[PDB]
Amino acid sequence: SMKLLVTGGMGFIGSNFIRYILEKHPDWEVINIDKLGYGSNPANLKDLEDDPRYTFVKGDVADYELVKELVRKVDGVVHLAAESHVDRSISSPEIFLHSNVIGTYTLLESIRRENPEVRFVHVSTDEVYGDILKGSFTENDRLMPSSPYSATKAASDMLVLGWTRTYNLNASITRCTNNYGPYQFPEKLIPKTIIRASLGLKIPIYGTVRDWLYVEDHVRAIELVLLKGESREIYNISAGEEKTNLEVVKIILRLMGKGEELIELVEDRPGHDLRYSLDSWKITRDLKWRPKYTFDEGIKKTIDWYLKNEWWWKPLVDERILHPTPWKL
Amino acid sequence: MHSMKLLVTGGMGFIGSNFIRYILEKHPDWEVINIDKLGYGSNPANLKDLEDDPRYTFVKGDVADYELVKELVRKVDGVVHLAAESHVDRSISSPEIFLHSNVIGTYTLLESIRRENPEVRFVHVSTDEVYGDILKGSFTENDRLMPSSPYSATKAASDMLVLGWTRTYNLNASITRCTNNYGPYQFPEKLIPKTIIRASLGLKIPIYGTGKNVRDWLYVEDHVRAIELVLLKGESREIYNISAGEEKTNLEVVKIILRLMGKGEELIELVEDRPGHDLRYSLDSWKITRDLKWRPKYTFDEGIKKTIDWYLKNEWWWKPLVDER
Ligand SMILES: NC(=O)c1ccc[n+]([C@@H]2O[C@H](COP(=O)([O-])OP(=O)(O)OC[C@H]3O[C@@H](n4cnc5c(N)ncnc54)[C@H](O)[C@@H]3O)[C@@H](O)[C@H]2O)c1
Ligand SMILES: NC(=O)c1ccc[n+]([C@@H]2O[C@H](COP(=O)([O-])OP(=O)(O)OC[C@H]3O[C@@H](n4cnc5c(N)ncnc54)[C@H](O)[C@@H]3O)[C@@H](O)[C@H]2O)c1
Repeated sequence: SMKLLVTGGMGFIGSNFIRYILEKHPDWEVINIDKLGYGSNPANLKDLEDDPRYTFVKGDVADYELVKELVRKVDGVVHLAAESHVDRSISSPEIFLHSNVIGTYTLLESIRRENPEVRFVHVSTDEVYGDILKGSFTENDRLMPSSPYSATKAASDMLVLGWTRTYNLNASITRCTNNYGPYQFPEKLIPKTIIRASLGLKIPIYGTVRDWLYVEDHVRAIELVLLKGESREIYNISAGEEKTNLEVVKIILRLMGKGEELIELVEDRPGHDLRYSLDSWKITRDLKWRPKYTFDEGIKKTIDWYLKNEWWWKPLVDERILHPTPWKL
Repeated sequence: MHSMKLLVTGGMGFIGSNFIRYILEKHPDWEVINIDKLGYGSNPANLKDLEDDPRYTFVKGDVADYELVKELVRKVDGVVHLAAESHVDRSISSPEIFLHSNVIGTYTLLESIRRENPEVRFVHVSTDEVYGDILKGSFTENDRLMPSSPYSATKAASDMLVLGWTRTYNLNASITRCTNNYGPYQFPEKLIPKTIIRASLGLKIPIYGTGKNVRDWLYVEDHVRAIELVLLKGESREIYNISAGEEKTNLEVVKIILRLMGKGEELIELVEDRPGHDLRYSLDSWKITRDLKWRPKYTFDEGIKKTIDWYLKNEWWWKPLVDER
């Protein structure tokens, strides 16, 4: 038995985490605090809404008065809440400083002021390290954020490290690569590709890597870090499946029992030239974490989910996404 | 780069004041605008002697005050960011002021730069405390951070914002991380000034815990020289560690001072206190030495003698700063 406070639970990874957690732990309870902003989708958890072990609290993690009350009553806290739209972070960084930095600060304060013994897991990104042409970053390498989004995520990581040592908290930090799977919004590469291909639409590919991690595997890692991770430690999480968009697309089509005629290579486009790579040996060695699904198995499960849940993504797709020739406008 | 106008934040502080005096003294056609909120660590007397110089102007305000700082940032050619809440113990007691000044303050200044003067030369001044403890060896700019207090955590958070903003808005900015400064104008509460003052009064010397804490000691003037070098020749998006290579335990520092002052090591009495303080801090400053040719102009031996002398000759300064404690 363990009561968990999951922030940003109405989002992509948060929802997957909550469903997984309640399914694997009959006696656990979850309180989901989500502000219902960018990326949130109540539909993600509508079938669990009334499960007695689940409670939804609409609010901002930056709301100390509200957050302290929730932190006071749980055994663990899994922090997924954040603003993560890069281009949006470049236009209006304020949004990111508030949710990513102030929000994490507020959670840390509520934890050390109300319940310093609570188990805290801070979820972060592989983007904090910046790009790398060859090799992979370990948790002992410096950070080099290239956007307000990653800079604010990086800033939040630093506060967690500091508060943990200052107030002797029981907190760990996780950093993962690109997630894919159920409940990911339609314009993301993999979902967009599956949707468009099922509709016989051309899949653009600008000018012929990134590590791809099946969301459930990320979820399993977080669970492991929650129950066995050591305080004051950062844990990189990666599947070691670095592929280019063309590679991803070719595999999706194959697994959809199709041909590659849908691939339309157009002229190249800006700022998609960087490689991100995480060395996840630490978590492998210490917590024995290993991916449970291969890229093929994860994509196959992702294909099946999107084809059977048109009810979910359909309301979310616009016109850019279903457009015959989107690479033109 | 001649005729350069500078906005110095936190200029009413220990390092800030030393920096301002040095720069105005060294560059006859430069100008300085000092913005300081007059909070902890502030002392107007530090610059009372040049406060009327035509090239100097003081502005009372917080760097977190966007409307006020934006106007100053727009008209200068360089920004040296020193302002910050830098007291470790106060940060543990009440971290809020540290989040505000260190994180919010830096964020606001960064916004002023990107929006009103993206071409200004910015130097963000930070600390060796961001890397945390290290038993053996030294940290390079390529090593992870591991702040152990709210003070160093918020300073570390500020460093990260600077890196991200610089790459996002193509700014001309660098970060500096130095070790323990010592020298003229440091408050009596600090180790070296306190030891000198106590010793000059035949009073016993309070060392903390066991005084085995290891720190690199950098003469404030060598630190400002390093800052000047980074300002004028440092590369954007680069971090520069600054260390003297004078690592000593607190006990060692005290014994040195006593010897040079003519007192006995019997005045030494360890008092116990050690919450959020760390055993050893050590920075590898090879980068700045190799690229910018920076090296300490004074050894610790020469620096501590200049310091001892300054305090004995300037009681007028620390007199009203000494409390009952
Ligand atoms: N999606 C990925 O591939 C990926 C990769 C690496 C790291 N991450 C990290 O994992 C975490 C979860 O991201 P996600 O992909 O599920 O994104 P998401 O955008 O789908 O959802 C974020 C959720 O958090 C909520 N939220 C945002 N700010 C909040 C605030 N201040 N208070 C309360 N709720 C708030 C939103 O309303 C939303 O439900 C983030 O911290 C992100 O940085 C995601
Ligand atoms: N003293 C050291 O040994 C040392 C070592 C490494 C790094 N540093 C760094 O050097 C810088 C200067 O520190 P210092 O030692 O002179 O400390 P200090 O405490 O003596 O002075 C700090 C100054 O900044 C001002 N200030 C604080 N917050 C402000 C805000 N929001 N707006 C405007 N002014 C503000 C104060 O009023 C004060 O005059 C800091 O960034 C610190 O982190 C100092």
